[PDB]
Amino acid sequence: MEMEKEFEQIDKSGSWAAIYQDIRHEASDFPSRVAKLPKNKNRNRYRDVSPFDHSRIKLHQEDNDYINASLIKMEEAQRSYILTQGPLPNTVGHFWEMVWEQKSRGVVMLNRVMEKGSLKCAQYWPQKEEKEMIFEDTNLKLTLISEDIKSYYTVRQLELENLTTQETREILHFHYTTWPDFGVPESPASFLNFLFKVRESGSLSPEHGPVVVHCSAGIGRSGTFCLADTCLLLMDKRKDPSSVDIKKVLLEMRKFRMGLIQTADQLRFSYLAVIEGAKFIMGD
Ligand SMILES: CO[C@H]1CN(CCO)S(=O)(=O)c2ccccc21
Repeated sequence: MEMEKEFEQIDKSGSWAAIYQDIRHEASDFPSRVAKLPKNKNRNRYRDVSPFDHSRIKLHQEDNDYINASLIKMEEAQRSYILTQGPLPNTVGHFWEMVWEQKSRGVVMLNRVMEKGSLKCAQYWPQKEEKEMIFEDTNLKLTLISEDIKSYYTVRQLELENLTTQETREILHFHYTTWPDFGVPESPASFLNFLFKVRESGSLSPEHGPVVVHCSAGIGRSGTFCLADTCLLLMDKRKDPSSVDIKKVLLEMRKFRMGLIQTADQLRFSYLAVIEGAKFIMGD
């Protein structure tokens, strides 16, 4: 069923809450035993958001390999994503260790450091060229190279150095700065513009490690970004664009991380973004 007609049918019937609860009921439940070990309590931002054991990213160290991060792998679309929480004061070094070890080119940030008057993640990148950051626990150095501030997002060029080997890499930081403190954006135009800028950079392409995507918990806004990207790529690759079922794609993604799409409003916004984005994919 063409999703645009499914959309108008749910909107006229006002059944978004009902569709959303159906997804919550059918979603996968896998063990998260490593996340719940007492040694890992200060590595989790939220007690109720954990990576499944089967899909968690492992740090390359014998001490403690744990980070709150999941690998979402899609075969047909040919895309992989790492979804993670906003880093904590004691996990900023683990965060950059993961980017290094997984060979990521891009970091996608969908939150502000402060929202609703509370801290939603650590200040984990340098704000001035001449004031670099050193992460002594993981032996990494991070330098701000350049910053491009636009109305709806900022793009930063960062240099990450492995102090152990003196290898360096360029990391691109894509920061969506205008998601509202409450609800979802009224139009998906600025979110789709941002998605297309990440795509254009090479950050989502198979010659690199998976993109790292985060918000505060790494399930809500983060879920919306990967769901929209994958659905638009499937509409491109297939003979029948209309064959794409956004609810079935979301359930596939929830096999790899719990809780993706946190509200019925986030589900409606994801539909809007895919419907409006398809009017480019199909030749405009
Ligand atoms: C029917 O489900 C298919 C197609 N997908 C939905 C698009 O209609 S999927 O790409 O999310 C996917 C992912 C893993 C396994 C199977 C599937």
